[PDB]
Amino acid sequence: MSLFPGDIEELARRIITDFTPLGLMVSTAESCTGGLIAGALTEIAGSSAVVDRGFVTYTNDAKRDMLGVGTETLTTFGAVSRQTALQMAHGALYRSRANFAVAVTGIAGPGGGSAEKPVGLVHLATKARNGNVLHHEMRYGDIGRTEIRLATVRTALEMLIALNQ
Amino acid sequence: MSLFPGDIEELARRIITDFTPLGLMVSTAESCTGGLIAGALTEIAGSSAVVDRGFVTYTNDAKRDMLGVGTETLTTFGAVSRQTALQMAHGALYRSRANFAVAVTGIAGPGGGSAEKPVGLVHLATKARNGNVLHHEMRYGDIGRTEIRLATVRTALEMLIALNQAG
Ligand SMILES: [Cl-]
Ligand SMILES: [Cl-]
Repeated sequence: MSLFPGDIEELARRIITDFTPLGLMVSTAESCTGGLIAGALTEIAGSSAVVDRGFVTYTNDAKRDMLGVGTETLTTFGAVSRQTALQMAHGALYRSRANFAVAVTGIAGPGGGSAEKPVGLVHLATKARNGNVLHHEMRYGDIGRTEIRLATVRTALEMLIALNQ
Repeated sequence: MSLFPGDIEELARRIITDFTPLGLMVSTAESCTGGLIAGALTEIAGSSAVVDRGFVTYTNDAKRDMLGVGTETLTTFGAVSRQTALQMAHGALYRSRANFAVAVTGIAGPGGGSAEKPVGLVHLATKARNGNVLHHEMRYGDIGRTEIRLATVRTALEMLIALNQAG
């Protein structure tokens, strides 16, 4: 039984396989994927060596409380912004024992879209203790709630791999 | 598009459907399922009304920091125990705005099994603000890592429903 599609499962595999000999651990912070990024990473046998913790923070209160996202960041730029994603990744990294953190915030739909922030808009950020930061703004389109969530999982994993090189 | 087994999706849908008019929210604390319980609940449109937050406490450090599980519970009873499950549920509840928390700690395998704590052993606990707690020890068997994880998600969702019925 494999829950995730093969690209996601392979990317998760590569991360566990790569990170273990390097002694590297990961933390996740999720606000649209609902735990699926941690879920995908932990599908892999041996993932206990690598996965530290995950923060599932749909609510803006949870983003502030669990990850230290600023109240004014949220009120000025919204939950779904570059600024929020960066602060989420910073919080997930420093509030964990991980070497790398990836954070995502987006609109999976069907609800919650607008001209300015459409369904499928997702901001992703990854940060390393060495200081390296990567951010991408993705606009997946109105392609379905599960579809956007899985698209986001794949991008998050790709970013962890990239960060590591 | 489906991601989880139909019956798991049905259970998640029941929780979102029931809890919304009741104004109730849930938090999850996950070791062995790695976020799939929150994942399953948030497959449902409208789940944002109900799902407050989730803790994936894959390590013992995480159980301690995020949930306040005691070092004393962990070295005496183990990460996989009724006691750890109860403390996780309590921690997830009172470190959130939820009405109910569900916590799971188990051995998905393939590794880590022993006679006393075999692969497929999972402790689940749900707690409500009024103090009501439910706990189940499951022994799903050595049936595969994804299989045990999904079996755990199912039971976790069943228990949230039961805990609500009892309130
Ligand atoms: Cl493992
Ligand atoms: Cl929703």
